[PDB]
Parts: sequence; structure tokens; C-alpha cells
Amino acid sequence: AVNGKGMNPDYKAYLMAPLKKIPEVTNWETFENDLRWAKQNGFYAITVDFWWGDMEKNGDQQFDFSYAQRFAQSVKNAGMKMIPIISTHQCGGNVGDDCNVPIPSWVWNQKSDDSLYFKSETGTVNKETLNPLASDVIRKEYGELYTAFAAAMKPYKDVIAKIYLSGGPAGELRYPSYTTSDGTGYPSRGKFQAYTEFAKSKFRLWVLNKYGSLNEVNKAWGTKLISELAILPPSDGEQFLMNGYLSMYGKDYLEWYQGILENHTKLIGELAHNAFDTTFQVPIGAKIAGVHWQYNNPTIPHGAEKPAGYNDYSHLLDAFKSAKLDVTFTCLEMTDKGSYPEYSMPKTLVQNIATLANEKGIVLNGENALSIGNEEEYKRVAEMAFNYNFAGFTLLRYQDVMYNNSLMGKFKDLLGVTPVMQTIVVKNVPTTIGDTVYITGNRAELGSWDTKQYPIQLYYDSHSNDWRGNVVLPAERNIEFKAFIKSKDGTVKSWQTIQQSWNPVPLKTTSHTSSW
Ligand SMILES: OC[C@H]1O[C@H](OCC[C@H]2CO2)[C@H](O)[C@@H](O)[C@@H]1O
Ligand SMILES: [Ca+2]
Repeated sequence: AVNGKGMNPDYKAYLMAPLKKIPEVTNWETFENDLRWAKQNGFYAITVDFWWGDMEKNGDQQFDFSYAQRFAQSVKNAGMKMIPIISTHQCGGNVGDDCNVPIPSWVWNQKSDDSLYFKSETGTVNKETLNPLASDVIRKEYGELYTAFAAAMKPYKDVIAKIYLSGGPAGELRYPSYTTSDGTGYPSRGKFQAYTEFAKSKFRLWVLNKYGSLNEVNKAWGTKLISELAILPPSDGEQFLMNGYLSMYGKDYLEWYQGILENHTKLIGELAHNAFDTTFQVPIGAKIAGVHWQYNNPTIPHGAEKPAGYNDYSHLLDAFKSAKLDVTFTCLEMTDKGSYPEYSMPKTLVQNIATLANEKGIVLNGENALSIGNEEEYKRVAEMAFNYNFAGFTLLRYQDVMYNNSLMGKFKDLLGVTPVMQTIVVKNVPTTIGDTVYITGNRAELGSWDTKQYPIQLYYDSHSNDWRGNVVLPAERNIEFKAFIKSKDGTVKSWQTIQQSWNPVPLKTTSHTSSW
């Protein structure tokens, strides 16, 4: 893996449950049989959406966690673990949504103004989830729902491996910038969602707070606004994405726009930790969506990411670190294209986030964007997950592998692996001052024969006078590897004469010793 290290020793695989309730797509007895089968194929836990529209449907504080408890019982029965998703977003309307579960309708009656929902540049109204701007409503409702959920799941703390929060649309921390209704679906540029009167007032007050008065605002922006009511969001999104974003106004608006998401992260994170920490003591995470289209467009740079609220990823990840939330990213299965008309750079994005996350010491997890029906895609996920230090990978979705032993088998082989610590030893390596030794092998875990950025470095044992390293390998998998010397200048000097193998890698720690 990058920086000469191996796969993450804490790696685990998870499986996404159906979008609809179990008894609607199968039955409990069979669900349990499926879970034992999934477990058999390397899956550690099942992630499941617990819809807000289901849990607090009829009215404020009129909870119904019965389904969630019943689900948890079958998980305990099947001898598995779960990762619930407190889905404070609507099911239905997103790519691949076979369901229809809106958030509670009484919630909208809580406000007189338009603070709760979103409105695009063209006036399209979105109500899939609550507008992060309405922090007061969010603090009350989420605080209440998280606390109530914790109490109801307390009896099953033993089968809960982690908890995911919903930061917005489709359970991801973003703005609903890409929707068919708004004419902003893939691969089109996105639209800014700050056009409610509430959003306008907030930006305006945020600006005047930063500068004090309009006279200072104009000085900073080099503008000539006559009144304060002239402080508004981008009148032309495309034009803003073309050049507006470069001005002081542009820099400021984008700061506020993304900032709303950073604050939201800090808020739901504090509510979640207060609610779940003492009773469960498990990791809490949130997701960032993979908006890969319009990434390398020359005219509108990142024309899909910006409207979604992703302007500065590094600053955005700092918010997760502060909120003490683990982060999940998508699109691990795809590769870069970066060509007209889409300008899709999936693989580059992932690598960027992964770098930042690992730099910041943030636990990283990944998921696939679309249903995988080919092992070639599994191989792509493998390269990313085992080289970019992902702590876990979640497969979307249940029915894909559950009713196809072929995919299920390829998944077990490639991604449903168990990391084990093993000692690699190489004897009599002709090293000179400046020579560093590495190993590379056939599997994604060993860098897939790459010697440039994925090899695993070995270290010299002064006492044993040889080169060795504690490498994390996939337990019970056949591997082929070879050690090589890399010179001071960074180029391969020579290779180990004979190709080594471990068929298979032991389930218990030990060592593999070979000579140059
Ligand atoms: O089942 C998990 C999630 O799966 C989908 O998201 C697409 C994949 C990413 C954007 O989680 C659904 O649209 C979400 O509502 C759901 O929370
Ligand atoms: Ca409530």
C-alpha cells in the first residue's frame, strides 16, 4: 500500500440490507438463514436504514421502534452484528430507490416560513430532508430521536458494531443539488440550493457579521451594492462556476455554503455522541457523497461538487475530525474517464479524500456507488480499499449477492477477507548504502505487482543480519510475491531470483522465510 505499508489490520466487510422492510421482501426465518450465509462469505455486519418516517410517523414523540427491535433480534439470532443508520432522510427519489418513505409530515407544520426545505436557482423545492439551516428544529428533533433510539436499542447493545447518522439527502452530508426534478441529474452541472428567503437572510447576516457594514463589504468585494438587500446568492450559477467563484464574493459565498454543512456535522455529531457514547461505546460515522462528474471540466471546474457543498475537502474533513465522526466515501469500484461530456474523475477523487483522511488521522470507509455485477469491479474496489488504508467496505446491496452464488463467491475471495499479521523474511540481500528493500505480489493486498507506489517496505534486522517486516496479509488466500531492491534515486535495482508463495496464508501468525 502507499507509503510502503500494508492493508488496514482493522478491515472488515459489511452488507447493505434491503431498502424495504424484511417481511416485505422475504421473511424473518429466511433472513436469519441469509445472515449466516453472508457471515460465511466474510461479511462482519449488516448495515440497515431505520427510516425516520417509520419511527416517528404519527406525531411528535409518537415513536415506534418495534421494527428496529425485531430486526435486531433476528441479527442476534443469526449470530451477526449490525450498523444501524438513523435515516432522517426520505426513501425514494434517488438513484436505485425502490421504496417510498418520506420523513414525518407533521415536521413541516413546525415552521411558518421556508426555513425547513430547499429551493434551487430555478425555484425547485426539495423536501427529502431538513435544511441544515434550521438548526433549532434539527437540534430538537434529532436530539429527541437519537436519545429515544438509544433507549430502545439498549437491550441489543451487544449486536451493534457502529452507528451511522444521516447528514442529508440519501444519507450523505450534502445539498440536494443533483435531481431529475431540478434537471440536475448526472452528468449535468449541479444547482445551488440556497434560494429560500431563509437562506438569503442567513447569508446576508453572515456577511454583515464578517464585515460589520455594507461599506466594508463593498470594500472587501470591490463591489458597489447600494443597500444590504443586494447581498444575495449567485444570480447565475453557471456564470458563477465559470468565474464568479474566483472573486472575493465568490470565495465568501462558498465559505458560507459549505460552512453550513460543517456546522451541521458538528451539531449532529455532538447530539449523537451525547446520546450513544455511554451506553454503546461504538464508533459513529457519517457519509460524504462521491460527486465525480464535471470534475475536470475546463469551463466549469467541479461544476457538480460545488453545488453539492463540496468546495474544500480538507476543510470539510476537519469538521468530521472535530465532531469525532468516522467518514464514509463512495465510488470505489469506478475509474477515471475525465472526458467530454461527463468529465468524470471517480478514481482521482477517492485517492484525494483517502490521502486527506489518512493525513488527518480520520478512519476511512468506502462503499460502491452502483450494483456490482462483475468481478472486474470487485478487483477495482480491492485495489483502492487495500492500498488506501480503508478500515471497511460496505457492499450495496443485499439481494445482489444473496441470490447469486457466483458474485457471492468472487466477493468472498476478493473482498470478504480476514487480515492477519505475518512476518516476511528475506535472506542475504545484496544491499549497499541507500538501498531499501520491498516486496510486491499478485493480490491487491500486496500491491498487485506495482513497485512504484504500492510495494510494502522491509527493514533490516541488525541482530539477525537480514531484511524482514511484519506484514498484514489476507488469511487463507494463496499469494505470490517477490522482494526487490530499490536504490537511493528511487529506481528498482534488482529482483529476488525465485518467485515466492504462501498457499494459503496461515490463519495464525507465523513467518515466511526465503533467500535472495
Ligand atoms: O441503504 C443505504 C443508502 O442507500 C442509498 O444511497 C445510495 C448509496 C449512498 C448514497 O449511500 C439510498 O438512496 C439511501 O436512502 C440509503 O440510506
Ligand atoms: Ca420529536
